[PDB]
Amino acid sequence: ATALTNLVAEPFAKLEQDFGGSIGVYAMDTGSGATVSYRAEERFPLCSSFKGFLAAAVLARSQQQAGLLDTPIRYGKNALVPWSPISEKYLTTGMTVAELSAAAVQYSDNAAANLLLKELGGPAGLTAFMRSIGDTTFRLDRWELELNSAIPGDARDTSSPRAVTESLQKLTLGSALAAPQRQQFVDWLKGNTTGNHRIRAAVPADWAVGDKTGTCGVYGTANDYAVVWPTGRAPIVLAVYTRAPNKDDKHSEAVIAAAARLALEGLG
Ligand SMILES: [Cl-]
Repeated sequence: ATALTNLVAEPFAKLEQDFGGSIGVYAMDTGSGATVSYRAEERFPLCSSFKGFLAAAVLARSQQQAGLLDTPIRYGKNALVPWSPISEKYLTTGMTVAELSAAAVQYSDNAAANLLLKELGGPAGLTAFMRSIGDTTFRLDRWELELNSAIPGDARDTSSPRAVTESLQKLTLGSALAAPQRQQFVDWLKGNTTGNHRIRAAVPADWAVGDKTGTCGVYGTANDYAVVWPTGRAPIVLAVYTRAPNKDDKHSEAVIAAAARLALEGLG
């Protein structure tokens, strides 16, 4: 007999009640193949969370462009937008593609992400990379900061929890990338600094976690995805996305962590 998904679902719905919006969750145990799925195929805005996949797409390009990663990008003030703490620091020198990638992933640097998007042929270039690995859901249409608008009903700049998790698995654990590039992606995710109150908060401290967050700043819209390695066990991949109907509904990191805990504990 199969899982009673109504029972697996119940506590996510209770969390939604107090939150005042929608929570989307997909979690996959790579050992057993067990999953937890709550609104997993609904669309949610990516916000900054596209930056993980951006870095993967950059790594993919580097496979065909030797020394791309150590190439300096030297930019002018037009590259700069708010929430770009690392790229702002290096305006007077420039940053290598690798540095930009790490900044986009680990500090969620906006300008760094726009610079790398330009390298890939814009939002459509990143979407094309995601199509190349079989992700038909992911869509990045706009740049920083407009991609964060998170307007209800807008499908631009969204994906699903399930597609995010599936794509993350392919890129971090599967062989979609060459092994050095795969390990570089994993290391960048592992060194994220912005995720300590989201999925990481649900995970025992001594288990390795790599994640990427997003916070649109409106419509209760915020998220995190991660790969989790429990010691001596097969890794877990999961995604937790929120949105809410009013512009002024607050996002909640606590809700994200609680949804992550519920997902992780429901596996098997
Ligand atoms: Cl400029």
